[PDB]
Amino acid sequence: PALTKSQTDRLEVLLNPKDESGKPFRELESELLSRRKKDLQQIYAEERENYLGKLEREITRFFVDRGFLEIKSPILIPLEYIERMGIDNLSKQIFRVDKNFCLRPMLAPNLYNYLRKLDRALPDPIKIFEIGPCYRKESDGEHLEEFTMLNFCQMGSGCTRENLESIITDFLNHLGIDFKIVGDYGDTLDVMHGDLELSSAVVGPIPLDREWGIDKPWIGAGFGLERLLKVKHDFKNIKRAARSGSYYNGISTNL
Amino acid sequence: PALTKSQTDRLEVLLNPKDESGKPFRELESELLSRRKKDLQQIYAEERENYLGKLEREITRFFVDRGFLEIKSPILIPLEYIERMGIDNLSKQIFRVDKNFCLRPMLAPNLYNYLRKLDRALPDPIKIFEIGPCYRKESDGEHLEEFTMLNFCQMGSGCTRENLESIITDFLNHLGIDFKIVGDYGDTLDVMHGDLELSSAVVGPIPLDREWGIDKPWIGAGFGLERLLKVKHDFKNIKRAARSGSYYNGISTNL
Ligand SMILES: CCCOC(=O)NCCCC[C@H](N)C(=O)OP(=O)(O)OC[C@H]1O[C@@H](n2cnc3c(N)ncnc32)[C@H](O)[C@@H]1O
Ligand SMILES: CCCOC(=O)NCCCC[C@H](N)C(=O)OP(=O)(O)OC[C@H]1O[C@@H](n2cnc3c(N)ncnc32)[C@H](O)[C@@H]1O
Repeated sequence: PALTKSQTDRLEVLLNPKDESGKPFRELESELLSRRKKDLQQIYAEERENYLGKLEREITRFFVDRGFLEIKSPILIPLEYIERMGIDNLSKQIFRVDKNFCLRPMLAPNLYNYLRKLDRALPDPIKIFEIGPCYRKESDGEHLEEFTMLNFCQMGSGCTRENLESIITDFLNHLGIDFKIVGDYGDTLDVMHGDLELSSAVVGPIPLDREWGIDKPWIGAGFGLERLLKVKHDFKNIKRAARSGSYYNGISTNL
Repeated sequence: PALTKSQTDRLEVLLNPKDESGKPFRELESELLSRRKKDLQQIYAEERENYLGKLEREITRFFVDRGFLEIKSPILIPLEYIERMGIDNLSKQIFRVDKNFCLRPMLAPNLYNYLRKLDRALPDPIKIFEIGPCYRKESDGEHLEEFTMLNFCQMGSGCTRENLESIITDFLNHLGIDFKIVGDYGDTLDVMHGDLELSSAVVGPIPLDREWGIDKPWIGAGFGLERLLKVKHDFKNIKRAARSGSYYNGISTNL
């Protein structure tokens, strides 16, 4: 009669945010399975684009159109970059590779490097952004160990908290994601969606800048793409938005 | 009078495939520096798109339009997948992470998984592709340790060597890359550009398939994006096309 907790989990896996007691487990499952196969069939026949890849392309067009240079830097970076970011023995939340490298847990390091180098060639202000894989050993989850970050930044003139909030606002209203900016330069703003942190943004300059050869004011923000997708598609668990073999655009692939 | 080998290397770094003795090093360098800054300035003012990111988007549109489903799977995969690919103690060319994972050296594993799972929901034939970071400890270089692979595959009907060659041909003529297919099912074709291997393609089925729960015929090919860019932009060294802090669209960032 009553579904076991295990059966309920199984059905939840097959449940979509938009689906709407009695009937036995096998029938409820057979029903959801047919719906999910049809969903996949519709995607394969029409769209064919992956949510994460498509979001990245949409975000890229948004920043490129607003004057930001598109950066693609290494994912495997020197461990020294992590120390240089002020993270000495969070240090174990780092995925290490070999003796001197690791999987970037964030984008700041390579972006700092580009800001410094580009300043010798580009007119002020320097505007850049990167979208790509970042890695952090996790606990909760909202928390993926493998995720995708969008980090944009501007250095030089126009680097005010007001301009930063304006970019964030246009960006999220563009994506159709509800949010609230919270704070109270050297400032740190938290872009929230309910209790979920969408982004921790900062208005420089900050003491860390010196360690990277940066001496100008700057503004920047980092957003996790899977979180945006989770909020956007009303996914209950963020793993439905992650690179995975278990879900395709939020649809279970275990059919 | 004569440039030292070190000065020549420096100038080569600043040299673009399209630039065309006497003058002293400092003057030759100052000349190249101004040109490179202008190049970067033109990119920042107009395009703003990264070569690698832009190629990925172009390849994606190409396969999506031809009926292939866009896949974004994990970059950090179980070490077991490598053994399962038939690579037992090349095994040390693998970047290991923690005790049970590694950085994917290729895309086949996750694509095999998707072919198996999608077959339970999608009509024949199943066509999918992925574009993303792959990692392999290297020696030569043509050889990056961090690169980007495009792997597409079709399973079920239509999986002939002829159809495979046709896709490869349309793809490369589309990108404007000269090539030659060489070979002699269970077939392996090498797509060459002069002496450079652009892709090692295969016509299944192959014995390995069974280990992945795949029992249908299939065709597939893997192309390294940095190599395509290298050939396309006539870069002398492939590192000019890689994710890097040292080059931006083939232009030195050490100005
Ligand atoms: C000049 C250049 C230097 O720029 C900076 O130094 N800082 C720019 C300000 C941007 C913040 C920085 N990129 C950052 O990493 O903030 P934080 O680490 O708290 O993470 C920001 C966002 O990444 C996402 N995120 C994090 N970990 C996860 C996870 N495990 N799963 C899913 N989503 C996640 C989430 O959106 C989180 O709010
Ligand atoms: C059903 C699914 C299973 O599909 C398959 O099992 N096989 C599909 C056939 C595709 C070949 C496979 N993806 C592969 O990896 O072939 P191979 O490892 O020789 O590499 C293919 C290409 O990757 C590129 N590549 C490699 N290593 C580098 C490097 N270090 N720097 C730069 N470029 C590089 C280069 O283009 C090379 O030819």
